[PDB]
Amino acid sequence: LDSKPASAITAAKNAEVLKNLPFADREEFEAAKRGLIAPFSGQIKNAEGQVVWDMGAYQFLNDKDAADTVNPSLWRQAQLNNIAGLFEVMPKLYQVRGLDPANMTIIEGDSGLVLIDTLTTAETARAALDLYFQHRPKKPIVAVVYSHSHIDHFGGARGIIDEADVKAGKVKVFAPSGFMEHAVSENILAGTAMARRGQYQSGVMVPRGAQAQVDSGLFKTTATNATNTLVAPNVLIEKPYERHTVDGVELEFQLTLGSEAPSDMNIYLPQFKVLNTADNAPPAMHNLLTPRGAEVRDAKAWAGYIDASLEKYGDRTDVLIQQHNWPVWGGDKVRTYLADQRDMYAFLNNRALNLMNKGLTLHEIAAEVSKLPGELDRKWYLRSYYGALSTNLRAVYQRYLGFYDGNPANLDPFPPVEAGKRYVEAMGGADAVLKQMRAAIDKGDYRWAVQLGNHLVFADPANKDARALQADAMEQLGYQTENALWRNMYMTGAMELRHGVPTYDSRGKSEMGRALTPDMFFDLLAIRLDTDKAVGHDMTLNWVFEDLKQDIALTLRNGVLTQRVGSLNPKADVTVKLTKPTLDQIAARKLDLPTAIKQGTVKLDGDGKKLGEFFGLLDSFSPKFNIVELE
Amino acid sequence: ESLDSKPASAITAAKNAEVLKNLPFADREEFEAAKRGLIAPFSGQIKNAEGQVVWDMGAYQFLNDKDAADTVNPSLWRQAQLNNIAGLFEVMPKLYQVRGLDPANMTIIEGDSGLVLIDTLTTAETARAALDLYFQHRPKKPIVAVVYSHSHIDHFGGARGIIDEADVKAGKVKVFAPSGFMEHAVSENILAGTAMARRGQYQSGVMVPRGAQAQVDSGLFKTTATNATNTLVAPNVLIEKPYERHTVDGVELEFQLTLGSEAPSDMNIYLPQFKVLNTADNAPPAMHNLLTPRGAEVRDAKAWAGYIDASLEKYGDRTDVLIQQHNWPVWGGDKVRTYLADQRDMYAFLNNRALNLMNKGLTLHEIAAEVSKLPGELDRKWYLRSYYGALSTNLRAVYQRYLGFYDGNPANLDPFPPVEAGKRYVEAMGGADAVLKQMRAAIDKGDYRWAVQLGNHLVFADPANKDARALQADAMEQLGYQTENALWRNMYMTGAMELRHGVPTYDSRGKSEMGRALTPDMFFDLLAIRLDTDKAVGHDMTLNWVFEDLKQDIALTLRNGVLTQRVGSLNPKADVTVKLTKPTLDQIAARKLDLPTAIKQGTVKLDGDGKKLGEFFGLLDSFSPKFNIVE
Ligand SMILES: [Zn+2]
Ligand SMILES: [Zn+2]
Ligand SMILES: [Zn+2]
Ligand SMILES: [Zn+2]
Repeated sequence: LDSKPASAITAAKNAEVLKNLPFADREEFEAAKRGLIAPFSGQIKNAEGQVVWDMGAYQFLNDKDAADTVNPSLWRQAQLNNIAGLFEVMPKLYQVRGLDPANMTIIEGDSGLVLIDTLTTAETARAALDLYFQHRPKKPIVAVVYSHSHIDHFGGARGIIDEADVKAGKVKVFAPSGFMEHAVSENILAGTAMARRGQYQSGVMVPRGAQAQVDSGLFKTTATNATNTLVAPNVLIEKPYERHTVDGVELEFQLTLGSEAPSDMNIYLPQFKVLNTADNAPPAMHNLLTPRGAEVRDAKAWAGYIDASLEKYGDRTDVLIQQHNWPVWGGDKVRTYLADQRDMYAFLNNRALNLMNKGLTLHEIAAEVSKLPGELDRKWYLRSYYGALSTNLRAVYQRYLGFYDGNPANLDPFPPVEAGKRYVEAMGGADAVLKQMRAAIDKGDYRWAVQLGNHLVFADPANKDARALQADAMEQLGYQTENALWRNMYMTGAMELRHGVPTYDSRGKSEMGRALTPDMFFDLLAIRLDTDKAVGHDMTLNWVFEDLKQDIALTLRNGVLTQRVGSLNPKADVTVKLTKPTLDQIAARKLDLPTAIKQGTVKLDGDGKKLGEFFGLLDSFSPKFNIVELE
Repeated sequence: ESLDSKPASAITAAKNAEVLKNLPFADREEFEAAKRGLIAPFSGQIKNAEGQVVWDMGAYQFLNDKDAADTVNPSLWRQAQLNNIAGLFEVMPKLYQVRGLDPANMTIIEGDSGLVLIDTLTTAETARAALDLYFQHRPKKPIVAVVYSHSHIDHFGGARGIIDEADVKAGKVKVFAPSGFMEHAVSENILAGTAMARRGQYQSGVMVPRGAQAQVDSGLFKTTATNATNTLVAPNVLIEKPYERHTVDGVELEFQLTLGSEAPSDMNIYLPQFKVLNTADNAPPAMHNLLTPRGAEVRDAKAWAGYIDASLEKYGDRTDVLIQQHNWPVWGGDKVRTYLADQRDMYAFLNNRALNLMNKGLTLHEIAAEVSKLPGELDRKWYLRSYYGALSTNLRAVYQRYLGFYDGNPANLDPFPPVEAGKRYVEAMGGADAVLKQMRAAIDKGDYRWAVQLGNHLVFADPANKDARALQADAMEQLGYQTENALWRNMYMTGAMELRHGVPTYDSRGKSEMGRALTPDMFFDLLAIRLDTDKAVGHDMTLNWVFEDLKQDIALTLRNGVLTQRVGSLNPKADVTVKLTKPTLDQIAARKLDLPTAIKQGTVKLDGDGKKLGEFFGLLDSFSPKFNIVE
């Protein structure tokens, strides 16, 4: 069950990467170290004193070369991602990088500060701003820009600003069209599955070191034991291009909806001749299908938004900045970078669509492609460190055709545990599959080894020999892969196969749900509702929010909850009069239902018994289910 | 080893007879609702200009006033029988419907002077035949207005067979359509086309004969129209508001936009004068697809349920008979209200139950195995059965839509392609003969599902094994005899045929002039897909295109074997400039007119390096929609 070292094959495969890849090009090291005002190599702690962010854990990477247990290209990116701290881009324009998965852009301006993004957590947002104030003059925050609907960009808002100031208009908070709908839907409805699957993407439960967690492509790792916030925006960007001025700072926003995020945009600074591309063009291939789980992205639209940014800003930009990683300097280097980025995404879309039309299936296309075309294979900033070329090609297939390959044999597949049992039987039995698994590792075919091991582990997760072997093979795949996310996944996989899921959650301190409208909260309840127990409990529940002047009519039929915003059922079984702050207290589980009834904060008309009944049919989700085993 | 269509096995016949009990059959409400209003039946053929059969109802005679064969699921046979009720039908005086003369229905509203039509069927020949049958029983009048319910070919396809675009452009004929119709009618139906068209052959069962041992029904219709012409006549008046009231020829029409549900450009049509509601394809008497088997982008079940519910609230109390553009009407306010609420609940369940199980850690296939039935009273409704859409497929689809093809388990991070996996598995299972003995055991046992999984591995490892092919075809055929789903029956059957024989020679979209309506940008996106990256590498160039008749300039760029474009732009340093018109571009696209022939003619004038155009066109691949699916 111990962490096995590099096999003969693995070590040879990694040494091969040393040649046939740049390494002699240090342009990225130059671009990352440039502008460094104050480094960061320490820890960021929570209120309870627990570690949130630790850079000191990645010391093994500093000014050294790759171990046999880590792909050299991954090591290169790992080393770059270690360049943390406060950085000047231009006078009045700074950036805090490496104090969180994302970056915070700090624009000076007339009276206060204009911020682009608020990091992932309140503790990191606060620490980034603390490091900035230690070297720059202390001023308030007049404006905030949410580049897009991702938690690493809005998550730390409440740690540095107040909702009260936003609602009053004292602080101007900009966001692209459809932000609220997306910030809450992609991150909470599908939330608990996303948050647990995201643990494989992060490698958070995996220790740091050359035999374990080393990097996450666009950052080191995810923030631990911290608080995630959601402060509703003030001003929404609805036009394809919108110019705005705040505190003597000119901002041109370019809507990039549906590319890296559903609600997304770029921010050009005409006064500074700098372009900020959010996460639309980072120095690694991005995902078209994120491993934590999400809606597929449109590579065609992504390439078109990069190109539209090249045409509109390319001739007007001296330095390109991002919300992940280092800036690219000089108009010519920015123009090459943009065109390469554009080309990479159009290739993913166009080549896949080409091969689909030739009759190739998702996996067939992943095997056929293997490399980016022409000069795209020699660029460090186009490598498969975050997104994967195989995954992305499969994703374009999913997006245009779907999971189903067209072959009727794959029309109704068997679930993991069921397929695993019949395959193990077909393969000769548990011992036979184990001998075959051992042969595959000896050969160095760890890819085939993991396919056998998955069938056995699901057929019987008790087979401790099958588990240890599949973990050993996965570990070797982790030692081999250039992809940081693939490394974090295989590693999280190998650990849990050997041991299991412990006792932890970072989204536990996260009060994301407080920002939610009744309709958003009821959509959560329609998802939380347990169809099996809810069957035969049909009812209608009117809800009236006096503070909101909003009426909502719920209906529970056939164990399915549906709602009508702005309506009231005339023959409703129960009527629930309350306020949003009281609903929030019951949602946060601070205030109890009968406690609220007695208090007077929840007044009921009709069959009052039906509310408690309804709440008794609501499941609770734990984000610690089995992934490599059997829930 | 035999290649003939095997009859029902002992197990299959027993499994089908079991469906007789545990499913209604004693409820004939649908037979009453289909036979009601029958003015004139239709049981004959509709022919093309060349005299070839387009639509044949006489082929489904084996279904009429008889009970199910052992070789067809009794529920599927029930729907098959209903879909045989073809002809002209009165709904109310001045309100008729032509059903069964095409995959879709045509609603004929009388009115003051002429006729107001809702939809124009799939083909010009069917549109003409429907209108012919109507005029044989009703007074001969012009067509004053046409309504396109949504952007699907079975709804606009036959417009040019009964109306003239000259009359539309003049405003003599009012043609209504929901917001974004043109963009969608042309984009979703002409893009990733060749893969879609070939995969659609499995969905259709067009190459499969008719009969109790082969093709019987297509859920929402009998089959697709053959050897016919598909048309596109641009709409006059666009519905842009969520609800729009319009009056034409003394006919009141209230339109409700249902954008993004069953179709991207979609709507319902209420008839305030008649107290009738027309739901297009938004709520048919079968489960619809969230992911169509021919391949497409996933649909939003949440939005779909919301539009059904909005139609229930707005029209439910004002509607006596609900009509549709596929299948029979539902009569009586109470039966319509129950139908709508069941439909709404079915879609919300798909979305909500899947999201529930995803958050509990269940994977796409695990959720398909756990669900099995719709909740409460939804399992006892004939109109909610899996005849078109499938409950398993749709649950898997909701997983794909919110999370994607990848289950989170790293063992499935990089799966082996079909032929590669098949070889390794067959080897692991003992070899070709061993897998064949195991396959034979699975059929004898009646586990045809497991049999097809083994057979797929063998057929892909060696498609020469004629015994493996015949066996997998035999097991698929039994799955087809067993399935309630009409599309699954068409697929397994197409599968069994090609495994035994192979792919023939045919095309119905050959008489269809749909691709003529393509804008230059749409045509260039096709070229970016047709471009062969491998040969195009090292042929970097820029090509300006100018369309005098369109007053539109488009700037192409070929870099690293990737083609990108900018609509409304012109590259100042372009290698070549191509001045032409859309009708001339169309001629070169249709391959009727040649490139140097056009240059000499004067129809294509060139500036700069004229050599680069011919060079560019030489790098373009050609796709054939007759690739192997099961091989
Ligand atoms: Zn992002
Ligand atoms: Zn980010
Ligand atoms: Zn349709
Ligand atoms: Zn239709």
